[PDB]
Amino acid sequence: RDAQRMNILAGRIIAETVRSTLGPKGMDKMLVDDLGDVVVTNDGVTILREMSVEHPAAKMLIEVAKTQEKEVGDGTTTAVVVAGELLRKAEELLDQNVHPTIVVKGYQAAAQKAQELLKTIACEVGAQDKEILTKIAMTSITGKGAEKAKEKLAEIIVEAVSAVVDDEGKVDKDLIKIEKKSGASIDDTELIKGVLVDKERVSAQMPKKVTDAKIALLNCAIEIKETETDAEIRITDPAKLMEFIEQEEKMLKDMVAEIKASGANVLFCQKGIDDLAQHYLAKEGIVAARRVKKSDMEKLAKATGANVITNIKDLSAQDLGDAGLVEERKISGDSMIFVEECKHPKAVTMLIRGTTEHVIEEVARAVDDAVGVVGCTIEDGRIVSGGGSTEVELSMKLREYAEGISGREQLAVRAFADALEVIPRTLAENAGLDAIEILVKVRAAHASNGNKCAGLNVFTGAVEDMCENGVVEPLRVKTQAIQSAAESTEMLLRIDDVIAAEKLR
Repeated sequence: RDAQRMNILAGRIIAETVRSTLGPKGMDKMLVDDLGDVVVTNDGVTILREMSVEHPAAKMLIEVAKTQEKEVGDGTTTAVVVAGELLRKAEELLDQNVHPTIVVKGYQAAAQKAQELLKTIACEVGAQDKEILTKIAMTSITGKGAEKAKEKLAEIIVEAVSAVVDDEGKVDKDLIKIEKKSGASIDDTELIKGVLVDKERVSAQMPKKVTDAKIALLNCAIEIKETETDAEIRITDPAKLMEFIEQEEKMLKDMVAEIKASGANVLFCQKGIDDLAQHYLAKEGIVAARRVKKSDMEKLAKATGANVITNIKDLSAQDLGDAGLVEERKISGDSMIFVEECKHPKAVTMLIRGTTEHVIEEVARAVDDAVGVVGCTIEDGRIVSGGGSTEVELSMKLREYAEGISGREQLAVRAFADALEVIPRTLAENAGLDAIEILVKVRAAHASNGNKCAGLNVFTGAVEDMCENGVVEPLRVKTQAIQSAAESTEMLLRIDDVIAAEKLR
């Protein structure tokens, strides 16, 4: 057989698994492999990476899906769930002797037509009105499941992205670091100007507070030095045992002398430190940490101005860093080092605590997406009321435009319009209310001169004003998802040649 239907049907099976996960209180499945590791997550990207595929034509949809994950993060499920509807409606078109080429031309024309529509519906907002940045945050956090400490978590994120606003009006997501650590509860979240180092000093005799501390970036294991060649040192006489081991320690004082004379105050070693070396740095009063992974040496260098140094026998003052305060307090038992710079805080760090390891993990995945969804708005300054209301408005005006196009092309244009009403349908069944009935009332609000912010509320269950409640999203999550759906639908309608090759490289 031609096996042409097996391609369009292969993608629908993958959409049903994710269609049920779309929504605030949407359930999830668990397709664990033959290993035994059980795990559940309310995210469409976590299942695709683990879900297996049997046919080779079920991979292009996963590759394109990962593109939006590294740009906005949220909104990938809305593109794969809607694409499956175009394939289902396409089956009805093939019955009427319609070639796929005529269907592809309708999506490309309808997709581009929806671009200019979203630009006119989007309103303008300010670049500093904090009141506008508060509603956009909770709109995405409440959907993930965090009805405990949301009124305060949104204020810790909006204040962090607003402080890292460069002169060109841009925001970066790498400068914001996250650290997970179980503690008292989630309310312990607090904003910090500097960066934290989850380590404890090896001596409580260090200065409690120091102003204008010069960072000394170290990149050498503070241990006994040995020749690279195969040649050990045999000790025998009771007198020769205090030379080969003592002379090596004298080099540390000579090394610290050059570092101390340059105005140094602290130090951070990438590797561990010898047990005997911890006694001299304590009795003499020298601040220094042990084991600093590469992930930390980078942020601590560019932030404080320090540069990477390979040779320690020439650490001049120009190579040292710069900071404002270096305090190390104890909380919840363990302690942490602080490295702030009030002169020019070019980076920030937000610590998160929790009671169980599962809580700190879920909340850690939302802080990285919340800073991205709001970053695009600060740079663009345009938002559109979401809540399943943007697609409802397109299903009313696009129908009138179909009358202009004549011939056998208007069939494909209308097929794309009636396929967008599936998003609010899933939200209806998730709340336990009928869909075909409520869809008759939602259209009454958008009759003609009615408001353009009417949407369904899963909480109350009645049509209300989505603008006053706090349901709003940017304009890039919609145009990108709709554009990605049309760009991926052609991969199933244009393909046809499927020869069983061998060793194609």
